Amino acid sequence: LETFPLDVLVNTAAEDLPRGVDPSRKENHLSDEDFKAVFGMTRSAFANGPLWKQQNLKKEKGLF
Repeated sequence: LETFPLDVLVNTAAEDLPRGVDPSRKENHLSDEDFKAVFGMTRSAFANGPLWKQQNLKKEKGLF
């Protein structure tokens, strides 16, 4: 998957978001390094928790 810097991904102007980002799964488009820095858990731990908690966390991070 295409990865992008955090500032690009937390840009909430939809028209600006690069085509290569799933707007509903922005966390998938952080590098592994940035995923750890932003969330502090494995991708699996995040993805396998309930969607509401995923969304709540992403709102805090600017990634919802």
